[PDB]
Amino acid sequence: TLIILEGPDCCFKSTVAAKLSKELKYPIIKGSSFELAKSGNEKLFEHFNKLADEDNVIIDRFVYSNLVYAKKFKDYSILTERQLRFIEDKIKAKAKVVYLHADPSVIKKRLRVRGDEYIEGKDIDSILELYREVMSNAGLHTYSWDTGQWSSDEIAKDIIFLVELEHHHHHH
Amino acid sequence: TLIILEGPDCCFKSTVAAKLSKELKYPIIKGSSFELAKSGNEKLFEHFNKLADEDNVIIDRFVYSNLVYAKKFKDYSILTERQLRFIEDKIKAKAKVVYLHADPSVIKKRLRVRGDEYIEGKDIDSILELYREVMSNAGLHTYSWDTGQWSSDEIAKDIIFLVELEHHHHHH
Repeated sequence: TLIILEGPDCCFKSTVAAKLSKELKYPIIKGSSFELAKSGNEKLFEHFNKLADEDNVIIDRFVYSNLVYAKKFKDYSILTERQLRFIEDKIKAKAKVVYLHADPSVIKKRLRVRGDEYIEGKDIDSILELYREVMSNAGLHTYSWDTGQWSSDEIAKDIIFLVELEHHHHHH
Repeated sequence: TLIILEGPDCCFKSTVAAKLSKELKYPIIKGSSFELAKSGNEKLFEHFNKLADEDNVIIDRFVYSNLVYAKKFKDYSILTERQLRFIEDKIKAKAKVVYLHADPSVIKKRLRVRGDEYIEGKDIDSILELYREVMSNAGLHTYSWDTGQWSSDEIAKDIIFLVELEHHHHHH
């Protein structure tokens, strides 16, 4: 199974990743490539394509993340709808898209707790509004957990159970 | 005296500001305006112009900061060279431009210590390379402190001494 993790900062994405790795015994890879997302759309698509072949691993931020942070940074490539559906097709059978989020208020609170200085104050709202926009236009099925209601542990357990239950799952 | 603080995160800018305020009895104002830096160049210029009138205060990030973060975020206005020199002219006599920075390696280390997930890994290099680029093209005189060599306390003392010494300072 190719577990994909998406969502904004301060949602324990890295923690949940660690737990899933230790448990499911899957390596961890960071999809998002600020460097490559600048160079060009081609080398960017190639990149995500290489990852689309891997399996039995966890990807911390994939195409969906790029389809979000691209609408924020200058000189930042984005995948075309055709390129997306292409990648989703190659992973449709081995993919578990995970979206970890939290309320805007909660995220700013965690951000303040961490000590940010550039902390906009509303840009988060947009990021969140943007994420659920991208997830809504996904070709694959998506799973989301509110990191404000469930702990990093309870979440990893849910996913762990699904993954091990895939043997009975037929993607059609 | 108008104290203007510029530089990247993780350089104790907010801490140096707190001390300067407690001592010099100057209120603190955050220059940068994400909201207004998006709206438009006009309302943005009107913003800094309004701040260029205040005195005996500390501004956490001002025009120089905008002249940096603008080359990074989409839909982000920037001040024109004429608009900058205009503002620098209005403050040339009452301004102390402070630049707090640190080595790229040190900043990433502090970033890691804080727990960032979007932490590029080289974008900082650009930000720093960009800042010293802007500071170099400044109309006012600038003062910079390496937050990697001097403590937040020693820095605030240096500035505090300068400010109180302005009575003897003639800007020409």
